[PDB]
Amino acid sequence: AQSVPWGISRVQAPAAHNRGLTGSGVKVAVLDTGISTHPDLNIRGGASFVPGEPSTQDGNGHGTHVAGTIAALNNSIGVLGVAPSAELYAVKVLGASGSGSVSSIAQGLEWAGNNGMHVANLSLGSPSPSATLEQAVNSATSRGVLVVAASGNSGAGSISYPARYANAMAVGATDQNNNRASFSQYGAGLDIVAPGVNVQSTYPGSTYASLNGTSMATPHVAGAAALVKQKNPSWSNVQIRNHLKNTATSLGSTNLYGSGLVNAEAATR
Ligand SMILES: [Ca+2]
Ligand SMILES: [Ca+2]
Repeated sequence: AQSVPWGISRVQAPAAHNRGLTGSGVKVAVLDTGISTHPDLNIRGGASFVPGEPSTQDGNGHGTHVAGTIAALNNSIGVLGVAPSAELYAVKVLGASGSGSVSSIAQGLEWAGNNGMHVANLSLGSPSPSATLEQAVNSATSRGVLVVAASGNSGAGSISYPARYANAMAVGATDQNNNRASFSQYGAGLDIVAPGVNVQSTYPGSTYASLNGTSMATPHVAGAAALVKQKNPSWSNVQIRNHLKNTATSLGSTNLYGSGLVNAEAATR
């Protein structure tokens, strides 16, 4: 039987699914540790920019988990993604150890802007600014890709890079009570928040795992952008970003929660 992770229900993805919006035709690049084939995922392609890791198979589990939150298939097993029909591209920019260089991440961005991706999910970040990454974020943006990035897990009142760059949409993590997770970075530049605690998703070995992190929050917004894009095919990245924010459920202070909790039902009405 298929289970609906709590976060999926929380962002109200099933209401959009019920209206016929599943992310069909939207190409979503997952810039991460790769994505492993799995019974509950459909991977359309990708490339690897990690030296020594030429395949787009995930040696860590992180990218596979993230990819399941965005598009785990709607069928009778496993879990269910926010946009179960989005077309997932594995753009491996992080090694199996979970970290990667600015160069790898910048090359994955350029790939996503070059190969017509609509949304790029960056469930990664560092405290360190990088002009090279800013330039790649900007370039992908100018090519129509909506870059969505994790705010970071330091707990601090400022946001990690690249989420701190203007053109990256910054996503914080909430818990089951709709409270900012204690690890969730916040502050200037935070756009919105989404479920980031006890998030069950796909894991290599045709299994499922529950993880915590702004890394898990990010993909619920990347999947919600694919629903909006399906609904409004002519909107650009900026229009989508702004609509997800204008329709989020406000939770209080924008400094702590950005615009609030992403809401896929509100955003696709
Ligand atoms: Ca499933
Ligand atoms: Ca930003």
